[PDB]
Amino acid sequence: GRATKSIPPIAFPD
Repeated sequence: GRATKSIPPIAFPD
């Protein structure tokens, strides 16, 4: 459930 708004937006199922 972790997503970065910083480029690149990487997302983790967390």
